[PDB]
Amino acid sequence: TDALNVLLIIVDDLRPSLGCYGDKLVRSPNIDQLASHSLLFQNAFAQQAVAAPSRVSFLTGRRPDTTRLYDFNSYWRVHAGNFSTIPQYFKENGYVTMSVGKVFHPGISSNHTDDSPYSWSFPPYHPSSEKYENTKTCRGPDGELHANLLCPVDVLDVPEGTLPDKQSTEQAIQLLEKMKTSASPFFLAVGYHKPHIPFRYPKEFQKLYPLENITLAPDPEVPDGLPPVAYNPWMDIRQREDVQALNISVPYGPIPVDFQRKIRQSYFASVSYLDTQVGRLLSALDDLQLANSTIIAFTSDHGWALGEHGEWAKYSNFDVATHVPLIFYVPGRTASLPGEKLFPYLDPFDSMEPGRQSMDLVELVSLFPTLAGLAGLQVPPRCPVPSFHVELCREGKNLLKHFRPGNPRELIAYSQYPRPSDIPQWNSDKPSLKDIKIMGYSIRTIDYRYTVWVGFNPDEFLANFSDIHAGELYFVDSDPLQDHNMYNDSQGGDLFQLLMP
Ligand SMILES: *[C@@H]1O[C@H](CO[C@@H]2O[C@@H](C)[C@@H](O)[C@@H](O)[C@@H]2O)[C@@H](O[C@@H]2O[C@H](CO)[C@@H](O)[C@H](O)[C@H]2NC(C)=O)[C@H](O)[C@H]1NC(C)=O
Ligand SMILES: *[C@@H]1O[C@H](CO[C@@H]2O[C@@H](C)[C@@H](O)[C@@H](O)[C@@H]2O)[C@@H](O[C@@H]2O[C@H](CO)[C@@H](O)[C@H](O)[C@H]2NC(C)=O)[C@H](O)[C@H]1NC(C)=O
Ligand SMILES: *[C@@H]1O[C@H](CO)[C@@H](O[C@@H]2O[C@H](CO)[C@@H](O)[C@H](O)[C@H]2NC(C)=O)[C@H](O)[C@H]1NC(C)=O
Ligand SMILES: *[C@@H]1O[C@H](CO)[C@@H](O[C@@H]2O[C@H](CO)[C@@H](O)[C@H](O)[C@H]2NC(C)=O)[C@H](O)[C@H]1NC(C)=O
Ligand SMILES: *[C@@H]1O[C@H](CO)[C@@H](O[C@@H]2O[C@H](CO)[C@@H](O)[C@H](O)[C@H]2NC(C)=O)[C@H](O)[C@H]1NC(C)=O
Ligand SMILES: *[C@@H]1O[C@H](CO)[C@@H](O)[C@H](O)[C@H]1NC(C)=O
Ligand SMILES: *[C@@H]1O[C@H](CO)[C@@H](O)[C@H](O)[C@H]1NC(C)=O
Ligand SMILES: [Ca+2]
Repeated sequence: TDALNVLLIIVDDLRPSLGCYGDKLVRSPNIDQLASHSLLFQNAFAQQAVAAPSRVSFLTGRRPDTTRLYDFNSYWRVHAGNFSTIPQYFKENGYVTMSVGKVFHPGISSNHTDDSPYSWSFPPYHPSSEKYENTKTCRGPDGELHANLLCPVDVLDVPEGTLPDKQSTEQAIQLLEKMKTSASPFFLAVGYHKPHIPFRYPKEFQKLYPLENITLAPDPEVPDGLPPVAYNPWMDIRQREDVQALNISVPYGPIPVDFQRKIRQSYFASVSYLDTQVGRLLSALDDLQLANSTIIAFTSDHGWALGEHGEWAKYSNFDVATHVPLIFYVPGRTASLPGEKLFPYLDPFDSMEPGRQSMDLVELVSLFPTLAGLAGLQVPPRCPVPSFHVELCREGKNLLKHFRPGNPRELIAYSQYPRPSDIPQWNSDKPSLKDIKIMGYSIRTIDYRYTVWVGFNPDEFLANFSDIHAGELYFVDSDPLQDHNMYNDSQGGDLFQLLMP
């Protein structure tokens, strides 16, 4: 009798544009193969659609209003409370905990040390080639180097001749080989960068998605019923040279159709590129015969809009920005134990069945208790309200029962996002704490998304639910794309019904 290892794979800005989530265009065979042996959650949502608030949230198992981290300019242990993290908890329980790539968000939000010395057994590994993503590293048709958003590259014509996710993969495999020697179990966090911008990927993956067979988003127009407060102006992508040359109007655009299809091409290519890296990682796991002793959790920190509602990037409460993939492989539980190989590398350039599936509405803040339980450790207790004074507790439910009384909150996935004003402006994507004046709280059920943009006081961290600036109500059955806001024609009977037993 032993304890199970954990391989946690986190992808930056990955929406569920994957074969195992019903996307019949994107080629993600290795992830689909992971899913075929796993439990796939169809309705998983991040608590805030931006890197640091989301990552600090689900790494401490607390919600953004407990971490009080809505930007990326505060360290929770000083700002809110000495909240313990997932890897810290495993390390305290005899695990060797290791971080590769972007797990914590770098900078102050992790105290510049990836939350050292609490979380990791040794200083995390960050791939060196990441620092060239936003340099003049994209060779154009006329032979010059540019800092382009769409950046298909020959690996032999970039600095250091590699890419950050290839480095992360290589280093993760080596650590797995080392741990096969150790007597202790491992908790390995691998944080992949793509499809986060820029779209710098091996140019061969671009051939998988010819532009002729690329369509726009189903709802590329900005909906009439979308209140301006809920619109994000996607300012970060406007700084890239190729984007800047199009002279796209601020803040509503639109992006020229041809470039919209090119963005989707490069995003899909980056996903397939990501998929091969995951393939290499999982295939190495198989060769080392760790498949029968290692939990694999695969998810993302938030989504990314590709023209839906005239939006791009995250910084939103729409499903496209909050809906994330979430897959759990549990040896001998989600699939039969394996010289059998479960994750052989699959080549997307070669032209499966859905594994277990769950439609329950779940939240990234439930990641902490789930992994702790699945690994055989003690599940931290539920948090009180507030829990600033508590170091180890969880505000989300454990999903372990789901692998074989109706509280209304078990029917909800919560999301939120701040705004500095009602009209989209320069900092509406990523407002700093002092500049936050509105907080958009969103409720997502199997039936609808209900959002209210309410007055917010950043000095007291106080929401005023009597100062509603605007509201949104989208119905899954009739309006899955969320194009027809029904909040003005509503009275609140949907919330009442949810409360009534
Ligand atoms: C913040 O907490 C860390 C670690 O918290 C540990 O885990 C919690 C679940 C709870 O059981 C705590 O009592 C545990 O200590 C603190 O780090 C410890 O600090 C003490 C002395 O300060 C030291 O002797 C221990 O070795 C440290 N352990 C670890 C794992 O780092 C830290 O001090 C706390 N910081 C503040 C400001 O309270
Ligand atoms: C919390 O909000 C209430 C209500 O907000 C008011 O109504 C909104 C629709 C919008 O018009 C806001 O600008 C309004 O303030 C606040 O209640 C108001 O309080 C002020 C000062 O005490 C008073 O002059 C107003 O008459 C009140 N309005 C109502 C409708 O009661 C309340 O002050 C807010 N609380 C905090 C802590 O900011
Ligand atoms: C976050 O890290 C910084 C630096 O690593 C800590 O600030 C100082 O760090 C040095 C270590 O080089 C210590 O000797 C000092 O005592 C630290 N100063 C203070 C005021 O603590 C900082 O403390 C860390 N934050 C937390 C919450 O532990
Ligand atoms: C929902 O109703 C609100 C108010 O009932 C609308 O907001 C108003 O818009 C008019 C312009 O048509 C402004 O003059 C008012 O000042 C606004 N009201 C407030 C309180 O600011 C809103 O446009 C409606 N939305 C939809 C989709 O019908
Ligand atoms: C997982 O499977 C591998 C091979 O599929 C098992 O490898 C054995 O490991 C034990 C000690 O861990 C060795 O004594 C054996 O020689 C290995 N090979 C075989 C064929 O048994 C491994 O034990 C399995 N892990 C668990 C927890 O059962
Ligand atoms: C688009 O897909 C169809 C279906 O396989 C294929 O025949 C066609 O060649 C594709 N488009 C291009 C430009 O190759
Ligand atoms: C961008 O467009 C505006 C009006 O649409 C025009 O005035 C301006 O000169 C354009 N800039 C460039 C660099 O073409
Ligand atoms: Ca992100």
